[PDB]
Amino acid sequence: MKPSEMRNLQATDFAKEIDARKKELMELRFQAAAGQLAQPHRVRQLRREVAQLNTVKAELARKGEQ
RNA sequence: GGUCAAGAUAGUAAGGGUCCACGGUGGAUGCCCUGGCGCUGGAGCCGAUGAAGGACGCGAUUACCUGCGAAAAGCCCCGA
Ligand SMILES: [Mg+2]
Ligand SMILES: [Mg+2]
Ligand SMILES: [Mg+2]
Repeated sequence: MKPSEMRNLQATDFAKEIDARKKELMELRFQAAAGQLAQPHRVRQLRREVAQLNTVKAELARKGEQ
């Protein structure tokens, strides 16, 4: 999900979570410019997930520092 | 009526002229507003927490614009 699946997980996972999200994003690219990339959405969605992840580790790391 | 004689005037337009009909060119005029212009009133500073203003980037296809900043036409929270 968007709220309930990120803040339950710890950041040492986030680093390599980011990492794998990237990796798939990259292979996706290679596909795209190789053709055909029949599911363009998946790209932007992975973007969305990434932005989520970082927003999360950020707000969190700074709210645990209270 | 044919010949000859004397004398007179017609029509053709290569082209042009005036008018008429019919288009072409051009974009005046009328209408319209998606843009202005002034007056009244309101509001009036930004920035070392990086300003105004940019450069390069972010798109399934992206040259211009717009939005954005490698979390990149967007990301989290609340409210309509
Ligand atoms: Mg002639
Ligand atoms: Mg631009
Ligand atoms: Mg909302």
